[PDB]
Amino acid sequence: MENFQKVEKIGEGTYGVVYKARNKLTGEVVALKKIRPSTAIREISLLKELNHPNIVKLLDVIHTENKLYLVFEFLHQDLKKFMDASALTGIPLPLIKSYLFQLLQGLAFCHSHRVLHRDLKPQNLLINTEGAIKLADFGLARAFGVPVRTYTHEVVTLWYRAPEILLGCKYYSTAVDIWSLGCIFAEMVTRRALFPGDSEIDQLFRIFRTLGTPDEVVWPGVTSMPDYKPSFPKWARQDFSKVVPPLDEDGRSLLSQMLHYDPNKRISAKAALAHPFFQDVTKPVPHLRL
Ligand SMILES: CCCC(=O)Nc1n[nH]c2cc(Cl)c(-c3ccccc3)cc12
Repeated sequence: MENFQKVEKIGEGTYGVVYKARNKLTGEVVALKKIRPSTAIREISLLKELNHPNIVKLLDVIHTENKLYLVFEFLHQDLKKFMDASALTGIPLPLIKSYLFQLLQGLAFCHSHRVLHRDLKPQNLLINTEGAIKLADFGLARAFGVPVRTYTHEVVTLWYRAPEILLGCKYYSTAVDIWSLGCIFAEMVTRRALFPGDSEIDQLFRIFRTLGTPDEVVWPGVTSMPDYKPSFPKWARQDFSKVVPPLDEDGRSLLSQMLHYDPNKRISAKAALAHPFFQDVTKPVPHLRL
């Protein structure tokens, strides 16, 4: 775009190239996303009004010479990079708590306007020096469905996918985002991915090896689902003290409610914020190197 001066290529998205740019009129540093129907245009235009402190601001939507440009607020780092830098020491519990609290606040706002992300991962989670965390790419999965591969042919991660999506459920609810956040929560505490599957079936069998193979008792309607097979191996449920040590009981209780099989019984973002785990939340600042 003409009104912007590119500074450098800052990454590869699901849909297109992400650049760090500067506006020639305002002088403001921005994140410029470039992609490549009329309904997809309407969907993204509505997101310019989904404003909250824990959601990455969609500053503008530009459709020119038959290509999509998305102007976002700039944040210096993502959670994936922070987790790798903090891998040998771990992220301190007060910081893990604050990030989850703030993420749950972002989700609660969006789910109240009937908007879901559908593809949460540490990569699309952005952090700053003031101790804040924000959700990036929110609502883009409704506009264009999640592909198998990115524009660069890179494999789209299955690690954070909810079990209802993997079983062939056509009508996804907001409970899908609560699952992904729960998986990210466990990863922050553990310093290792919860379910790092490398195929849809590997992902599904990894969930089952830990949480137990679901049945009509725990999940009413699971056996009637599109991709469910009665030939599925029957694994028993693992404890939880083995799943996320050395995390306390309040943390184990909250994670358990976020990882429930039945989407209807899985805790909402609003209810999670009322959990006694957040009794002593604070807002600490991390030691960011930029
Ligand atoms: C992680 C440090 C560089 C970076 O991505 N900065 C961002 N600033 N604002 C952004 C807004 C967005 Cl939307 C995405 C971004 C994140 C995931 C996938 C595609 C794009 C990234 C940034």
